[PDB]
Amino acid sequence: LDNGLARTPTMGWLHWERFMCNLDCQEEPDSCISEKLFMEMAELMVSEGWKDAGYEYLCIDDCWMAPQRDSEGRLQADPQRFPHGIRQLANYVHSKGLKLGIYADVGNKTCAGFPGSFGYYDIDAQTFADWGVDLLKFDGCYCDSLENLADGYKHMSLALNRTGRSIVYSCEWPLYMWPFQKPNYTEIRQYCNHWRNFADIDDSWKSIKSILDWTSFNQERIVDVAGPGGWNDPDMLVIGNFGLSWNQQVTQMALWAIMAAPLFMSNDLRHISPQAKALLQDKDVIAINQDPLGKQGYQLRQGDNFEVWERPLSGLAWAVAMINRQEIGGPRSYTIAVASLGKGVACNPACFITQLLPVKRKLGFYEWTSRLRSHINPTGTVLLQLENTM
Amino acid sequence: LDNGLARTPTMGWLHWERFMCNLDCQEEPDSCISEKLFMEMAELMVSEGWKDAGYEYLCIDDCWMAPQRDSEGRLQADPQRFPHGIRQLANYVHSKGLKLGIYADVGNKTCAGFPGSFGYYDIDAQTFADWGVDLLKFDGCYCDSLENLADGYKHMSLALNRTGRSIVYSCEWPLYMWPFQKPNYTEIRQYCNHWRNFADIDDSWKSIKSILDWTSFNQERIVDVAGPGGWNDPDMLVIGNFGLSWNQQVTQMALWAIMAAPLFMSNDLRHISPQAKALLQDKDVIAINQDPLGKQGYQLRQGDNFEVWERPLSGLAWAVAMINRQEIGGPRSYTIAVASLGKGVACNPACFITQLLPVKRKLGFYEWTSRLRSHINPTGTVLLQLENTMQM
Ligand SMILES: *[C@@H]1O[C@H](CO)[C@@H](O[C@@H]2O[C@H](CO)[C@@H](O[C@@H]3O[C@H](CO)[C@@H](O)[C@H](O[C@H]4O[C@H](CO)[C@@H](O)[C@H](O)[C@@H]4O)[C@@H]3O)[C@H](O)[C@H]2NC(C)=O)[C@H](O)[C@H]1NC(C)=O
Ligand SMILES: *[C@@H]1O[C@H](CO)[C@@H](O[C@@H]2O[C@H](CO)[C@@H](O[C@@H]3O[C@H](CO)[C@@H](O)[C@H](O[C@H]4O[C@H](CO)[C@@H](O)[C@H](O)[C@@H]4O)[C@@H]3O)[C@H](O)[C@H]2NC(C)=O)[C@H](O)[C@H]1NC(C)=O
Ligand SMILES: *[C@@H]1O[C@H](CO)[C@@H](O[C@@H]2O[C@H](CO)[C@@H](O)[C@H](O)[C@H]2NC(C)=O)[C@H](O)[C@H]1NC(C)=O
Ligand SMILES: *[C@@H]1O[C@H](CO)[C@@H](O)[C@H](O)[C@H]1NC(C)=O
Ligand SMILES: *[C@@H]1O[C@H](CO)[C@@H](O)[C@H](O)[C@H]1NC(C)=O
Ligand SMILES: OC[C@H]1N[C@H](CO)[C@@H](O)[C@H]1O
Ligand SMILES: OC[C@H]1N[C@H](CO)[C@@H](O)[C@H]1O
Repeated sequence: LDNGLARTPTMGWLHWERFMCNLDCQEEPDSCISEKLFMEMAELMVSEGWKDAGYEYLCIDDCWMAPQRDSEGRLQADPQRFPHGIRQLANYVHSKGLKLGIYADVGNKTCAGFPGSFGYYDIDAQTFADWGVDLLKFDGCYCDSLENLADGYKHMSLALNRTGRSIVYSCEWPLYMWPFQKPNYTEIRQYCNHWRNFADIDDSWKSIKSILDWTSFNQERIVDVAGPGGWNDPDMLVIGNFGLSWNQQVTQMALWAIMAAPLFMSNDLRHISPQAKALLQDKDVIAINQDPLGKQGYQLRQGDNFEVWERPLSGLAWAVAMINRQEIGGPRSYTIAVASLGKGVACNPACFITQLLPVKRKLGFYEWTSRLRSHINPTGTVLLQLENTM
Repeated sequence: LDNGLARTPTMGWLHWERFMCNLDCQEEPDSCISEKLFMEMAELMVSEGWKDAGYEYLCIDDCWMAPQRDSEGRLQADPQRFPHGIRQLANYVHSKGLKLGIYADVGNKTCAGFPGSFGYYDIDAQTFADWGVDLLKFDGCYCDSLENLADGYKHMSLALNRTGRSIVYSCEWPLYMWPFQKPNYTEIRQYCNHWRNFADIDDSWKSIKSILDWTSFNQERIVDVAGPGGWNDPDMLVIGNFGLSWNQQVTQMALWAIMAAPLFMSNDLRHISPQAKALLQDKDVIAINQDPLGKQGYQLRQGDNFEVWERPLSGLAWAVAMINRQEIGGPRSYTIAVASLGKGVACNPACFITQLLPVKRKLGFYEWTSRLRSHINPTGTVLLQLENTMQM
């Protein structure tokens, strides 16, 4: 989408994975989907260094709406859970130097059963712009035809443009097309700043593996369309929650950097460990994810329960990730000729290699003839940056 | 097995899950199966508080043997990896106040392909006894006949008895029966101090879920057989390795306590986080696992991606574990009538409830009519101890 936005992958916080559709504000006031929850996350994004690291978009997912539209046919936030309304929340978020994302659905209802946007695309876009919304996640539930799906996503894209406000447009179009016909990613990229490809993430290593394996399987089709203005979205970061070991969290951070994925945390910023916070705020890894060149990495090799991924970066540098997919035993040794990396150019005549994950360590100079040897933890990843000696 | 051993579940360290059959001592010296690895592990078991916590048996798994037996037809240790031999390793282990377990197979070869014990049961039992072996793990590979499996396990049991040395006998008999017929656990308990029931564990939450779900599903068959001298073995503890989140590690520790499982760590004691060490050395949870009553717990309840397990303890106390199996979202609320726990006995007329996992905190007095309210993390477990009391 050529709207001047998402020139690097969007970074921020989205409530869905950790908070879901919790409407019980009476019994769970601190975890229900409410204006107070978002104010708390905004305050912590400022005070705990998240904004400084690049996490800029504070996004509402499903279950913010009132059960029905108002007398004017416009969407409204829930009167009890969002008493001051979305425009007022957007004012607060902006006063912290942050941006607000909101959620809507192309069909007749949202996935949770709240008002859909079919029939109201222009009214809904103008409402969002009037509210000061900075990003829209547009879901695909309750949509009876592929044609309505396509028409709705394109129509909403254009209506957002017509409002005159800069609004990141996050689509789920491919995900809902895929079971029925193969998406045309050139078209989707014309209309979307990033697009969900695969099933929802959850708090599990199984989910991470299946997202990586799907991206791996379809990379011929999706890698080259990604670039400034339009990204593949493998769904939220779940670092900081409950289901991933430290090494599985490292694998997610490293591979979301390799994949030039949007970095949407879905966690509880009020209760997050120092390790998880340091990983999500890792400056070198975010710099890889945010590389201005914007070329999505890809899987180079797969075999012996090992995976090698690499990503070309700005100025003749490369990122390389090595995954140990064996879920038994100990740190397993992997060696690869450095001449096989970076299309044979990364380390010709030589390169300086810095390991970034799981710990930062300079490895030294590698000649074009060298072999790189590493020990990779089960379900973990070693992330390296290669700088050509020039 | 009525040999006076394993009156509580055996506690120790077993190399298989973390170290497997790594024979490459040139390229992988720190992880190959060698006498130095076990000597170092023994020293760390002493110095790092593992022995004090109850972990007593330092156990070798597969891939310690030489490719064939010696001229006297006796098993021999690998010359390169175990140059000083099993007796000196046992002397070292004993000199640290620990006990040494070793491995063998009922069939013609071990699962890794080293000499089997069929034909040498008495010779091998005497070899182990002469070496100072204190525990035997007896695998079931390369024995495709049920009669040979059964007779071999019974035979090795009697041969160990004949040596006159106290040797914990750890069997895999039930696991290897399953392809053909359902085990007779009364007979297995007759011959074994503990017995592997289900497929090998690995470093994953999937593996733990599958062990728990199989145990739950089959609990009618196996729970009542367990008791002093003979235990169900759901396989090794993998806390301290790479595949489990903190909450999944808590779930394994808690539920191995509920199940009266042998506690065999399989990790690298040289590289283990303070958290994992504190969990594996948790004195209250180990005390539950080692409860002298020795009655295995069971799944009480299941539903809405929740599980409730409980275990009866000595002196009218109970352990209660609540598992959240929903792998999305945040901590989920669970409430239960305190009268539904512990067969209605735990909190009659009252009980004092102490949370032990994920953190230790006293919850207070709950009368028989009370409700217990808890919040459980995704894939995590809340472990509670209920002490029967007449006090308020
Ligand atoms: C509605 O849709 C229209 C058409 O798709 C869209 O207009 C496009 O806007 C983008 C960005 O605002 C334009 O891209 C810019 O083109 C100008 C040409 O003068 C360049 O100078 C810009 O360069 C930027 O980036 C440079 C490095 O690449 C930097 O030097 C600097 O940061 C510049 O800002 C940039 O390439 C694009 O040309 C137009 N296209 C058309 C047909 O007008 C509009 O933004 C959409 N409106 C909304 C509200 O979404
Ligand atoms: C070879 O096999 C035989 C049996 O096949 C085995 O001897 C048996 O097991 C134990 C040996 O320790 C004996 O059990 C003891 O019996 C006396 C009877 O008065 C009891 O006082 C003992 O009780 C104490 O220890 C128990 C722990 O086991 C506690 O439950 C109790 O509270 C006491 O502390 C104990 O029950 C059993 O009688 C024999 N049975 C026979 C001989 O028929 C022998 O040990 C095996 N040898 C080797 C080397 O394994
Ligand atoms: C996928 O969609 C794109 C855009 O909708 C198609 O590309 C356009 O094709 C028309 C001719 O049909 C050209 O006039 C345009 O210049 C093309 N646009 C771009 C950006 O290349 C493309 O043909 C579609 N692919 C398939 C296989 O249907
Ligand atoms: C919404 O419902 C109406 C009537 O039931 C139907 O005509 C329309 O196609 C639906 N829209 C979508 C996107 O499914
Ligand atoms: C199981 O084995 C024991 C010991 O031989 C025997 O007493 C019992 O009858 C057996 N059970 C069945 C069902 O055969
Ligand atoms: O109802 C909201 C949910 N619907 C999407 C389906 O992919 C999820 O990401 C989340 O937004
Ligand atoms: O070869 C060694 C393996 N044999 C058993 C099969 O279940 C495993 O526990 C491990 O001991």
